[PDB]
Amino acid sequence: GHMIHKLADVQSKNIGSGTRIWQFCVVLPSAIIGENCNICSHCFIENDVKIGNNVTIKCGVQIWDGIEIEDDVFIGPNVTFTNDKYPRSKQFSKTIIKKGASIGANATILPGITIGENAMIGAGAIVTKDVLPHVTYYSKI
Amino acid sequence: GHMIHKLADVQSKNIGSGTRIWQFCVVLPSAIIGENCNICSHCFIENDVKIGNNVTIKCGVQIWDGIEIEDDVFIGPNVTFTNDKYPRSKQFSKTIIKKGASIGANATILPGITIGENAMIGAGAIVTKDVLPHVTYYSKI
Amino acid sequence: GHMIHKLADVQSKNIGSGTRIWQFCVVLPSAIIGENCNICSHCFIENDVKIGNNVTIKCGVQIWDGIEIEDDVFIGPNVTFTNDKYPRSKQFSKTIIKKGASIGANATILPGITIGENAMIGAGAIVTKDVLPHVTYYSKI
Ligand SMILES: CC(=O)SCCNC(=O)CCNC(=O)[C@H](O)C(C)(C)COP(=O)(O)OP(=O)(O)OC[C@H]1O[C@@H](n2cnc3c(N)ncnc32)[C@H](O)[C@@H]1OP(=O)(O)O
Ligand SMILES: CC(=O)SCCNC(=O)CCNC(=O)[C@H](O)C(C)(C)COP(=O)(O)OP(=O)(O)OC[C@H]1O[C@@H](n2cnc3c(N)ncnc32)[C@H](O)[C@@H]1OP(=O)(O)O
Ligand SMILES: CC(=O)SCCNC(=O)CCNC(=O)[C@H](O)C(C)(C)COP(=O)(O)OP(=O)(O)OC[C@H]1O[C@@H](n2cnc3c(N)ncnc32)[C@H](O)[C@@H]1OP(=O)(O)O
Ligand SMILES: Cc1cn([C@H]2C[C@H](O)[C@@H](COP(=O)(O)OP(=O)(O)O)O2)c(=O)[nH]c1=O
Ligand SMILES: Cc1cn([C@H]2C[C@H](O)[C@@H](COP(=O)(O)OP(=O)(O)O)O2)c(=O)[nH]c1=O
Ligand SMILES: Cc1cn([C@H]2C[C@H](O)[C@@H](COP(=O)(O)OP(=O)(O)O)O2)c(=O)[nH]c1=O
Repeated sequence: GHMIHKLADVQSKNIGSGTRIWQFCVVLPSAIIGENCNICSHCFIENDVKIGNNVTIKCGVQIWDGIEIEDDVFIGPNVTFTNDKYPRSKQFSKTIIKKGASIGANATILPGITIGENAMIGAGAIVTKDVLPHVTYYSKI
Repeated sequence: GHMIHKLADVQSKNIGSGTRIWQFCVVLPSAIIGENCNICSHCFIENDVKIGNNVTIKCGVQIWDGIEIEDDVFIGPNVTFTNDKYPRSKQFSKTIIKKGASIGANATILPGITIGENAMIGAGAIVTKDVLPHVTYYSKI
Repeated sequence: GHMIHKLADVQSKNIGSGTRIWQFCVVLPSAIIGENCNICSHCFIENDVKIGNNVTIKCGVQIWDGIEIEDDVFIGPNVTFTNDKYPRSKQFSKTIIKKGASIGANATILPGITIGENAMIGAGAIVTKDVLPHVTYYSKI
C-alpha cells in the first residue's frame, strides 16, 4: 500500500505502492503517482499530472495541470513550475521533467519546458529554455 | 457567500461573495478580501492587508501588513512580498500591486514597491524598483 | 512554556520558553529550538537541527538535517536551505547561520555554507559561497 499522512488532503486513488505523502499536501483526484515516491510536506499536486516511480518531491512544490515527472526525478524544495506564460486574472503549456533529472531547490521553471534525462538544474535557477539531457544548468549571479 | 476550506484558518469576516480560500491558508482578522478572489492552498494573509475584486493568489503566497492588491491582479505561486528592508530579529514599508498587474511565479518583491496597472513581472524576477504601468520586467539570468 | 498551534505537528520536546510555532508547521523529534523564537506558518524543521534563542523564522522555511541557526538570526519568508550539492532520487553538508545574521526573503543557500555574524543577505539572492561577518551580499539582476 501507500502512506497518506492524516494531515494531508489526498483525493487521488491512483497512487503506487511504497509512496509516502506527508503533512499539509493537497492531491487532486486525477493525479497519477507511481511507486516508491516521497511527496514531502506542503506540496500541491493538480489533476492533469503524471508522476513516475521513485520520484522525490521535497517540501513546498506545486505541480500543475499539464506537467509530467518521469521516473527517478529529484525535485528540490520550493521548486516552482508554471503552465501559463502570460497570466491574467480570470483569463496552457506542458512541462516534462525526464527520467533521472534533478531540479535544484527554489528553481523556477517557465511554461512548456523539457528538462532532459539526468540533467542537473542549479538551486535558484530560472529555466526559460529546454535543458539538454545530462546537462548542468544554473543562472548567473 | 464565500467558500472557506475546512482545512484553512480564516479569522477575517471581511471577505467578498464568490471568494474561495483553500487548504492550509491563514487569514488574520483585519484582512479585507474582495469578491470572486481565489486564494489557493498554503497562503498567509496578515492584518493590514487589502485585496480587491477578481484577484488570483496562487499557492504559497504570503501577503504581509502594509500590502495592497488592487482589482484583477494575478499573483503567481510562491511570489514573495516584503515590508522591512533591513530586517533584524526582535527589531515598515508599503507595497501596492495596481489593477490588473500580474506577478510571475516565485518572483521576489522588495519593500515599498509599486507595480503599475497591467504590468507583467517575469517568473523568478527580483523587483528592487517600481515597475511602470503595462511594462514587462524580468531579471537577467 | 512555549506555544504550539493546534494546527502544527510538533514532535520535539526540546523547545525553549517563549517560543511560538504557528499553523501548518512540522517539527521532527530531535530538533532543538531555543527561547523566544517565532516559527511562522508553513515551516518544516528536521531532526539534526539546532536553532538558538531569539530567532525569527518567517513563513515557508524548511531547515534540514545538518543546519544550525545561531542566536538572534532573522530568516526571511521562503528562504531555502540545502544539504546535498548533487541530489539524485534514492541516492551531506552542514550550513551554519551565525549570530544576528539576516537572510532576505526567498534567498537560496547552497550546501556547506557559513553566513557570518550580522551579515545581511539580499532578498532573492543565491548564496554559493560563504558570506563574511557583517557583509551585505545580494545577487546581480
Ligand atoms: C500555475 C501557473 O502557471 S500560474 C502562472 C505563472 N506564470 C508565470 O510565472 C509566467 C510568467 N511569464 C514570464 O516570465 C515570461 O517569460 C515573460 C512574460 C516575462 C516574457 O515572455 P516574452 O516576453 O515572450 O519573452 P521571451 O519568451 O521572448 O523571452 C525573451 C528573452 O527574455 C528571457 N526571459 C523571458 N522570461 C524570463 C524570466 N522570467 N526571467 C529571466 N529571463 C527571461 C528569455 O530567456 C529570452 O532571452 P533571449 O532573448 O536571450 O532568448
Ligand atoms: C515580511 C518581511 O518583510 S520579512 C523581512 C524580509 N526583508 C527582506 O528580504 C529585505 C532584504 N533587503 C534587501 O534585499 C536590501 O535590498 C539590501 C539589504 C540587500 C540592500 O539594501 P541597500 O544596501 O539599501 O541597497 P540599495 O537599495 O541602495 O540598492 C543598491 C543596488 O543594489 C540593488 N539591490 C538591492 N537589493 C537587491 C537584491 N536583494 N537583489 C538584487 N539587487 C539588489 C539595487 O537594485 C541597487 O541597484 P542600483 O545601484 O543599480 O540602483
Ligand atoms: C534538502 C535538500 O538539500 S534537497 C537537495 C537540494 N540541492 C540543491 O538544490 C543543490 C543543487 N546544486 C547546485 O546548485 C550546484 O551548485 C551545481 C550542481 C549547480 C553546480 O555545482 P558544481 O558544478 O560543483 O559547480 P561549482 O560549485 O564548481 O561552481 C562553479 C561556479 O558556478 C557557480 N554556481 C554553482 N552553482 C550555482 C547556482 N545554483 N546558481 C548560481 N551560480 C552557481 C559558482 O558560484 C561557481 O562560480 P565561480 O566559478 O565564479 O566560483
Ligand atoms: C518524517 C517526515 C518526513 N517528511 C519528508 C521530508 C524529509 O526530508 C523526508 C525524509 O525522507 P527520506 O528519509 O529522505 O527518504 P527519501 O529516500 O525519499 O529521501 O520526508 C515530511 O515531509 N514529514 C515528516 O513528518
Ligand atoms: C480544488 C482546489 C483548487 N485549489 C486552487 C489551486 C488551483 O490551481 C486553483 C483552481 O482554480 P481555477 O479553476 O484556476 O480558478 P481561477 O479562475 O481562480 O484560476 O484553485 C486549491 O488550492 N485547492 C483545491 O483543493
Ligand atoms: C498570529 C499569527 C502570526 N504568525 C506569524 C507570522 C506573522 O508575521 C508573525 C507575527 O509575529 P510578530 O508580532 O512579528 O513577532 P516577532 O517579534 O517574532 O516578529 O507571526 C503566524 O504564522 N500565524 C498566526 O496566526
